[PDB]
Amino acid sequence: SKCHCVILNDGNFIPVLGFGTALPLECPKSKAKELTKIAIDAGFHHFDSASVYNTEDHVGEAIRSKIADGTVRREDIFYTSKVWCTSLHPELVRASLERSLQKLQFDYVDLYLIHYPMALKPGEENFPVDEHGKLIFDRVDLCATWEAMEKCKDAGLTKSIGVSNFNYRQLEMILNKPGLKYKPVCNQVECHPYLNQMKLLDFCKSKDIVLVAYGVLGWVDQNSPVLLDEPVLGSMAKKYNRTPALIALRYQLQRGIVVLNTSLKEERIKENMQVFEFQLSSEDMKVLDGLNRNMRYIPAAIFKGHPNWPFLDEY
Repeated sequence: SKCHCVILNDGNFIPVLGFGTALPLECPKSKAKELTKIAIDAGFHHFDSASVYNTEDHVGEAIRSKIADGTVRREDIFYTSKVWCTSLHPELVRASLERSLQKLQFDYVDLYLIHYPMALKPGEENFPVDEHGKLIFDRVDLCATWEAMEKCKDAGLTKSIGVSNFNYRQLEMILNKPGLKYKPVCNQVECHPYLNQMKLLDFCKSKDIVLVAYGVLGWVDQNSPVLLDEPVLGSMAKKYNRTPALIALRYQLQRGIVVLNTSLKEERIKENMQVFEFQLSSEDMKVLDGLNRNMRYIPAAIFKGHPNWPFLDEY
């Protein structure tokens, strides 16, 4: 339990820097094993996975390996999973979490999220499509998923519950539910200097909810200027002799935001702990606040026509 940590509203602690375990589609899923071992040797305790990545076997094998040989204990690991759009029906939530625990060979996850606020046809295929390649959308009472999330916590299957990719109104719906037992501890969303999420952040904090960031570092499209090509991150990196990456990471930390980051490169994975080594100044923080340009690199476009698509409201 030794940590660079913030407390969540149910009294559990999460490491403020975590390792994402979704892979490039061109990687063998086994790559998440190797990367997890590397991230563990680098000093990472927080691992972020979901049913849908198809990486949870490999990550658990990585972690169990490093428990066996005594690098870490289970209690030193903060592990996150998420229920996928296809299992949001209340009966389907715990069944999917129990499956995940089978794949990991765990007793529990530390955190369990609703991945999106959008249901798809059950069950086995993660992207159920019809004749013309369009997702088959489903209906569910999210308040009922939540109740089901809530029972998973009571059963000891997960230590905390939260959500991901909710807008503030979808968050509201949960918080105003009659008979609510547990608030989401977090809302995990895309967050970076180009999409700094200040209004959602401000709303979460007002409701005792932690913001957890991903997409933290952001042919014509592919090769046009990128988030880390950003001139101000470039100069602040040199001004600090850190990387542009490490500026954007530290930006988030000084804002009380939990950061997830990933990389295929070990040297890259190790550099993340540098985020603990320096500090940005009040003025650099305010300059960095000025980069916000409503740039959403991860809009989930195939879901765009779903009634519950989170990315329409302002925040």
